[PDB]
Amino acid sequence: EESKIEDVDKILNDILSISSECIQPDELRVKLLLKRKLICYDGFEPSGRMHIAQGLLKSIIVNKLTSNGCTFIFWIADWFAHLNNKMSGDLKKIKKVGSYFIEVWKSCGMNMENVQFLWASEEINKKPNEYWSLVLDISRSFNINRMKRCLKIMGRSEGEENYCSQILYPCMQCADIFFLNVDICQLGIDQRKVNMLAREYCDIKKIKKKPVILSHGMLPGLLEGQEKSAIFMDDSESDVNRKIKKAYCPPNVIENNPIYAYAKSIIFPSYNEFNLVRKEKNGGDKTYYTLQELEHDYVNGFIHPLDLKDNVAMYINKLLQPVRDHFQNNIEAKNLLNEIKKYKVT
Amino acid sequence: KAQEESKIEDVDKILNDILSISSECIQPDELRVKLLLKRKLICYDGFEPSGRMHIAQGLLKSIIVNKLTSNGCTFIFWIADWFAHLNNKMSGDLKKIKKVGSYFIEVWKSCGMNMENVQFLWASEEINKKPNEYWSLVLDISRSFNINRMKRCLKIMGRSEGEENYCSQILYPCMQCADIFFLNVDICQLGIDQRKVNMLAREYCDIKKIKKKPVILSHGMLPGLLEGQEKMSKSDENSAIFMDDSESDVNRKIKKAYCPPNVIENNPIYAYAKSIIFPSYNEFNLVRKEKNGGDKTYYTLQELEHDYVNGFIHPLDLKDNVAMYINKLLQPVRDHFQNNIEAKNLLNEIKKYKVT
Ligand SMILES: Nc1ncnc2c1c(OC(F)F)nn2[C@@H]1O[C@H](COS(=O)(=O)NC(=O)[C@@H](N)Cc2ccc(O)cc2)[C@@H](O)[C@H]1O
Ligand SMILES: Nc1ncnc2c1c(OC(F)F)nn2[C@@H]1O[C@H](COS(=O)(=O)NC(=O)[C@@H](N)Cc2ccc(O)cc2)[C@@H](O)[C@H]1O
Ligand SMILES: [Cl-]
Ligand SMILES: [Cl-]
Ligand SMILES: [Mg+2]
Ligand SMILES: [Mg+2]
Repeated sequence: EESKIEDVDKILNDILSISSECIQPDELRVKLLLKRKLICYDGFEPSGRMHIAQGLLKSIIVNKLTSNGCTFIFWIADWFAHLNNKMSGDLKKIKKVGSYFIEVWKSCGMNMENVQFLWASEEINKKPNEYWSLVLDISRSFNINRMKRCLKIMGRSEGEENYCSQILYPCMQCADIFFLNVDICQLGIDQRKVNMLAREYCDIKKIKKKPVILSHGMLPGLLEGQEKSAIFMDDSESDVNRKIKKAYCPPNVIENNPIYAYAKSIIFPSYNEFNLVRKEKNGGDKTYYTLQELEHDYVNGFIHPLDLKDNVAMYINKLLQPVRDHFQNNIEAKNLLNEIKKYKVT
Repeated sequence: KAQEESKIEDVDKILNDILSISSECIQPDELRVKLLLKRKLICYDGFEPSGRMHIAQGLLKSIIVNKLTSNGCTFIFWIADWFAHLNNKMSGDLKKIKKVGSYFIEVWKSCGMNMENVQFLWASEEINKKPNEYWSLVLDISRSFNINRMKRCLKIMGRSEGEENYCSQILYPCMQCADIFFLNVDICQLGIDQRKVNMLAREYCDIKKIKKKPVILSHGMLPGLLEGQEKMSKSDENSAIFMDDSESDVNRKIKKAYCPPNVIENNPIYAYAKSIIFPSYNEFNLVRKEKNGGDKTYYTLQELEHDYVNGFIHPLDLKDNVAMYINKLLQPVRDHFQNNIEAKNLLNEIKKYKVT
């Protein structure tokens, strides 16, 4: 039993280090000690070009989970994007974007057996009685104001026009968790309200198989007053360099620093190091083997923001290269990327 | 002319008697245009299976359906089983709800309706046959209206703002609104308490620039037996005559019913004579002992209204005749549930449920 318990403890510690919040790691240990494959999932509204957090950052946690034997589902939330007034509600364009998402994921670390690309409308229509019965029962269990606390999962707020779709959307997202038999909800922190709703629903219905909530931190925006104007998976080297140099990067400050966050959350996990290239008069080249020294050097002003930007832009361009090469060589992926670049984001 | 004059003449007489069994028709101009089609018009009413059926949903409904089906319409009975589940009927138990729905169909099949142009559709069954079409409608309707506009439809569920409002009370009117388009309904023929969601569907047509808008042909609410009961309902105790009540129960309920002398306002006994008995028989034959003035036949409603308001018809005489005619109209239903052994046990089974 020793070797069986040793690895699970170090698995949990590596998971909790790359995850911002885990609702009860004690339950996660119970599921990690199961003689089966766990079901993890994340969901995505095909609303346009893919954010760097949904591709490069996503591959880091996904490969950590799948390499231990877990299955990770990519929930292509096409009906949710239509419900959330994305892509002018055109479901035809949404499915085009969804196909572009699969091509990006397959070229940035998710061309794997333990990854599944599931379309929301396709899977719901296969078992509609089961899915919609879930949605109905969930709506019967919570009041309006409790459901309006989940408005953040759509990028909305209670200060604007609150449409009935904003009540229906979280009922369906809560239903997906049971419909997909999810063990671990691996979504961003901005999704935790509806994730806490599914656990609350289990207590109401006396369901003992409660999903574990494993939230990953939100990558801040490139500009100043931003916490969630961004790097896209299709940006060329010229675009990444232009966006990084104009980005917000306050000296000695780590919070809401999108440049440091890219180095801490994407670059460092992907390389197990951070090679900072500088001129000698600015401190010279230095190889960082721990985030503790990187944080210390930036807070104390050892790393100037200009030097951090140039290295972050260089690393991001290295990580985006297999994506660029897939879209420049796979002609069917190129035409798919060229077509979705013609859409108005709503 | 020849055929043009005769054709336009029968359309206006079909329009005139349809509006007679109607409390409010949202745009009669639209209804006359609908009748100008050689195809059958699709009308529908929906029912939550939530226990015993009372006469407003059985006797009163058969009169309206017979008038529509004999005038070139097809009528759909929409068994709203999932809606009853969504509204916490029969303790939400979907198995009990489906048995009540089967009991409803047994009553309607023995109410004396022309079954050739009548269909019974289960919501859950039809939705699951075309779930992509149906739920796409629900989703698009939810995108079109805000929560405050949707909460104006709470009365279609018998709900109020003063109580805790669950999300089911937002999804319910979105689904009922979608039913109208899912069934390709030309005429929403429901009670007037349903008009808010019927107005929502017409507003949805204007949002989506849909030119085929449904006609709202609402019927009045049959009042309850006691004074002040504006609507007969099983949620209001002692207010209803049920389709399974015996002659003794009907007589006993009507004798204690509210029937103020010389006034028809808020008079439920007079309402049963007007909305149920008179349209069924096309006359009201008031039977009386010679001690009390002998029999008298009323061929129009005003003749009946005039004799009652001025005191020529005593309340007891009106109550005795209303009880007798209702007992006669319920007789084919009683015959079915006493001769059809399978229907009798079905009635016995649903009466063992607890109403919620
Ligand atoms: N800057 C950032 N940093 C770190 N993580 C980030 C972002 C970011 O930026 C953004 F604003 F564009 N998204 N995410 C994360 O990526 C994923 C998809 O995002 S989404 O398209 O918006 N879908 C939704 O929100 C969900 N309602 C869709 C959904 C629907 C049904 C389900 O059963 C499950 C999910 C979710 O996990 C998000 O948390
Ligand atoms: N006393 C009375 N006099 C005259 N008409 C009366 C009543 C009465 O009494 C009551 F309180 F018990 N109901 N009705 C009328 O009968 C019908 C069913 O009634 S219900 O079971 O409550 N279904 C609902 O309310 C609807 N949400 C169900 C529904 C769901 C989806 C649809 O696509 C369409 C409909 C509707 O037409 C009602 O208006
Ligand atoms: Cl199913
Ligand atoms: Cl379909
Ligand atoms: Mg795969
Ligand atoms: Mg038939």
